[PDB]
Amino acid sequence: MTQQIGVIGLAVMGKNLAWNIESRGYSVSVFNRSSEKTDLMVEESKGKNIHPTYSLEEFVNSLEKPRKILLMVQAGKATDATIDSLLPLLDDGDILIDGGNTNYQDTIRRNKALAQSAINFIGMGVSGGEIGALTGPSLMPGGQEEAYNKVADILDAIAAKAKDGASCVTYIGPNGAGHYVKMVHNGIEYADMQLIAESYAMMKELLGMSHEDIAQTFKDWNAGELESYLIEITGDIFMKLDENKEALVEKILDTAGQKGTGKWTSINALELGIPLTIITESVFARFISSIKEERVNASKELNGPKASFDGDKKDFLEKIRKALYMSKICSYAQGFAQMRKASEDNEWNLKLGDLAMIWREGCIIRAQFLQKIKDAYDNNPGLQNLLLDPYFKNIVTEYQDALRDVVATGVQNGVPTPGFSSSINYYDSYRAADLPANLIQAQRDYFGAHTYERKDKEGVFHTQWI
Amino acid sequence: MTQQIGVIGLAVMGKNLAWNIESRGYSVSVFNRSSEKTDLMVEESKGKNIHPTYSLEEFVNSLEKPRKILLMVQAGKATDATIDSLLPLLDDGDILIDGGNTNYQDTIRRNKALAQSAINFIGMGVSGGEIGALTGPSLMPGGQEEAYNKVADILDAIAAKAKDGASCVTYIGPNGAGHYVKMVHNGIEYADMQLIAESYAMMKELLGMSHEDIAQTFKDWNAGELESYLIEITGDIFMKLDENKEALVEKILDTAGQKGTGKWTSINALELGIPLTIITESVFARFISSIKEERVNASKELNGPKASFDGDKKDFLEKIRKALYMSKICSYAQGFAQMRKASEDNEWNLKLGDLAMIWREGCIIRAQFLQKIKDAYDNNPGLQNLLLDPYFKNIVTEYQDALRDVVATGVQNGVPTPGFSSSINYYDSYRAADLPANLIQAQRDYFGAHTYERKDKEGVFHTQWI
Ligand SMILES: [Ag+]
Ligand SMILES: [Ag+]
Ligand SMILES: [Ag+]
Ligand SMILES: [Ag+]
Ligand SMILES: [Ag+]
Ligand SMILES: [Ag+]
Ligand SMILES: [Ag+]
Ligand SMILES: [Ag+]
Ligand SMILES: [Ag+]
Ligand SMILES: [Ag+]
Repeated sequence: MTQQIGVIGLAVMGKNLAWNIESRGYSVSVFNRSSEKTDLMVEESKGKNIHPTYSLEEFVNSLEKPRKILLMVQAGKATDATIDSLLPLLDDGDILIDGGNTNYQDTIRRNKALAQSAINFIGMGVSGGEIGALTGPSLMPGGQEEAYNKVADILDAIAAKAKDGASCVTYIGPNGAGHYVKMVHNGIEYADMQLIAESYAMMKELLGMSHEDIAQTFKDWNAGELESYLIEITGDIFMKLDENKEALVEKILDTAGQKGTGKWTSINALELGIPLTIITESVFARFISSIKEERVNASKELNGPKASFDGDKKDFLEKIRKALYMSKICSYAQGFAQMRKASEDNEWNLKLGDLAMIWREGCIIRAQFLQKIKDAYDNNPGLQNLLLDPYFKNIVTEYQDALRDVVATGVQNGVPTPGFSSSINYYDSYRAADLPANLIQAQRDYFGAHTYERKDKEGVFHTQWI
Repeated sequence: MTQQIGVIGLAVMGKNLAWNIESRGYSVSVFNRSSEKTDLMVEESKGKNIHPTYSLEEFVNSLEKPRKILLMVQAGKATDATIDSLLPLLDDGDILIDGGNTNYQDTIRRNKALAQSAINFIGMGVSGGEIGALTGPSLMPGGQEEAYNKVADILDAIAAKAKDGASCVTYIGPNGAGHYVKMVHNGIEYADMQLIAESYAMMKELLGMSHEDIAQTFKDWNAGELESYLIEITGDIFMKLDENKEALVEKILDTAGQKGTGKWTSINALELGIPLTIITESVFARFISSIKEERVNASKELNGPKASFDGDKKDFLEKIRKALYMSKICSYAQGFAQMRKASEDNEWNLKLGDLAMIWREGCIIRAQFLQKIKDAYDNNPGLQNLLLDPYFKNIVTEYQDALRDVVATGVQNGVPTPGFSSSINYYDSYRAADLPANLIQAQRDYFGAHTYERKDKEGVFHTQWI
C-alpha cells in the first residue's frame, strides 16, 4: 500500500506533472491543502493510478522510502509553509523537489536548512508550460547530486525527448544551481522577445509593411540562421485574424507583464558585476510599456520625428535581419558570461556547454544556434566571451554594419530601439581598448580621493586636481 | 565630566566629523576599536575639546543623556558589530547615528530592531568627501523624527551652508529614507559622469579635439545651463599637466571602480518596477571598464569603423552640448520617478522638491538646474515625470534633434554611447502611445497562457494562436 512519488499542489502545473509521472508506469500520490482541488483530480483520473490523500500525514505515509515529494505549490511563502509542515513528518534521506519558478536564493536557503535535518532539497526549473508539463517538460534540477540520481529515472521518463532521443534533463549542480539556470535562460528569452518586438516596430512603423509581409518575413527568417521557436511562433501570431479579418496582434493592449525572473536575473547580474545590458533594457522596456495611460498622455505632449523611409525597403529588411541575429548573439554572450561568473561565486562548477537548452529558442528541435553555443564552450571551456568564439566572432564583425545602420535610422526616425542600441553599444564597449573611464577615475579621485592607476607607470596615485 | 556627543570610528571621515562638531563648540568623545588611531587623534587635537576613550563602557558613560553616538565605522558588518556591542550599554532614548555609505535596507533592519529596545537609530548619508566632513558636509538623515530634532542643532551647525545661507541638512523621512536618497543621488551622479565621459569620448575620438580645446569646452558649457560641480571640475582635470606637460588624465588606466550604491540604486529600481535605463547603463559601463585586459584582447579580434568627421566640428560640438543636457534631464526624470515610487512603497511621505540637493551636481552652489528640479515638483507635487514639466518639456522637444544626431553619428563611428542611446530611447518609448509590447503579450499568451487585454474591448482574453 505504497506509492513511488507524491505531488503536492494540484493546480494545472502540478496536476499535469502527476499525470505525466503516472503515464510512465509510476504510482503517484497527490495532495492539495484545499480539498476541492484534489478530489476534482480524482474524477479526472478515473483510469489512472492516482492515489488521493487528504492529510499531510497520510500523504507522507503513503510514499515508499526514501520518499520523493514533488512540490508544485505557490512560489514564495506558500512553498516555505508546505516544507515547514512536511519536515516533522519526514525521515532521514527523503527528497523534496520544488518544481516551481523559485528565486534561486530561496532554493539555496531551503536546501541549506533542510540539509541540517538530513532532508534533501532539489530545486528544479520546469519549462514548457501546462502543455509541456503534461507531455514532457525540460527540467533543470539542482541540489544534492545523490538525491538527483535517486530520482533521475523518473525525471528522465517524464522529460521531453530531443531529436537525438536524449532526455531534456540533466543535473545542473548543487543547491540553487538549477533554478538559477532556469532564471538566466528566461532572461535570455526576455532579450530575444524585445529584439523581435523592435524588429516588428521598424517593419511596421518605418517600412510600412502589412501584417502579411511581417509574418512572411519572420517565417523566412526562421528558415535560416534565426531558426528558433520564438521566431516561428511570431510568424503564426501575425497571421491569426480577429472578428473583422484584422490582425488580432494589433488590438492587444501593449502593456507587457512579468512574474519576476526578469527582475531577478538583472539584479543578479548587477550583484555579480556582469554587464547584462540587453536583458536589462528588455526588463526595463516591459516596465515602460505598463505605464500605458502615462504613455498616451506623454504622446500628446512630447513630439518627435515622423518616420520616413525613401530607400530600398527590402534591403533594409535584410539589415534588420542581421541586426536581430547579432543582437541575439550579444544577448547570449552576456547571459553566458553571467552564468560563468555565477558558477564561480557560488562554487557550482557549471558546464556552460551543457546549459544551452533554452526552451523558447528551439530546445527539442535541436536548433543550430543552441548547438553552436554548446560547441563554443565545449571546444574552449575557458572561453571568456561568446563574441570571441570563431563562429560568432565572424558574424558580429560582418553584421555590425547592418546593426549600426538599423540603430541609426531608428533613432533618427523616433522608433525606440533599447535592445538594438544596447547591442551595438556593448560590442563597441567590449572591443574598445580604451574607454573614457579614465575621466571617471579622475573625477572619483578628486571627489572621494579614490586613487587611480596609470597606463605607463605601476602603482596607485592620488592627485590634487585643482 | 560628560561630553555632548560621541564619535566611533576614527578613520579620516569620522575624525574630520568629530573635529567639525568640536569646532562649533561641542564637547566630543571619541573611540576606536583599535586604540592606536585614538591616541593618534589626541596628538592632533591638542587645543580642541576632544575627550578620548578606550572602552565602549567608558565611551557610553562619557556622554550626557539622551546620548548621541555618531557611528563612522566600516559599512555593513563592522557597523552591526558596533551596534550589537553598544546595545547592552545604552539607555532608553539614546540616539545612534550611522553616517556611513550604508545600504538603506540595512538601515531599515537596524532601525526596526533597535526600536524594540527603545533605541533611536538615524541612518544619515554624508556627501562631500573628506574635506567636506571637516568643513561642511551634505547630510541626509533618516529615522525617528523626534530623534532628528534632538540632534538637529548639531547637524545644522556642522553641515555645509548653501549660497542662500541655508544649512544643507533636512529630515528626509523615517528609517532608511536618508540613506536611500543618498543612494539615488549618487546614482544620478553616476549617469552624469558617464554622459560627460561619452561627451569627452566624441570630442577626442571623433572631433580630434585638443586637451585644451576639451578643457575650454567644458568651462564654456559650465557657464550656461549645464552648470554643475561635475562639469566645472571636468574642465580643471583636462588642464592638469604632468612632468612633460602632457595631459595627466590621458595616462590614467581606464578602469572605473565603484563602492556599491550604483549597484544598489539599479537593483532598487528593478525591484520598484522603475525604468532606470540611463543610470543602470552607466553602472554597467563601469563593469565593462573593469575588464581592461579582456577589452585589450577583444580589440585585437573585433574590428569596427574608423571614426571620421567631415562636417562642421563646431556645429557638432554644440549638438553634443544639447545631447548632454537632454540626457541629464532624462536621467533626473528616471531618478526622481524612482524616488516617488520608493516613498510610496516605503511610506516615507517624501517631498521631492526638498530632495534636489545633489552634491556633485552643484548643491552648495545652488545650481540653476537643481532649482528647476525643485520648482518643477513644488509647482506640481503630483508631477509623474520631469519630462512633463513645462521647462524641461520645452527643452527635450527642442534638443532631441541634436541628441539623435549625436547618437547616430556615434553608432556609425563605433564610439560607444550607452547613456546617450538610453536617453533618446527612453524619450521615444515614454512618448510612444503604442509600443511593440502587444507582440510580447501575444507571445506570452501562447507560451505561458498569461492572457492579455485589448485596446478596443475591455476584459481579459486567451487565444489559441496556431
Ligand atoms: Ag534538451
Ligand atoms: Ag532552461
Ligand atoms: Ag497576416
Ligand atoms: Ag529547455
Ligand atoms: Ag529541451
Ligand atoms: Ag543644500
Ligand atoms: Ag544627497
Ligand atoms: Ag589642458
Ligand atoms: Ag547635496
Ligand atoms: Ag548642499
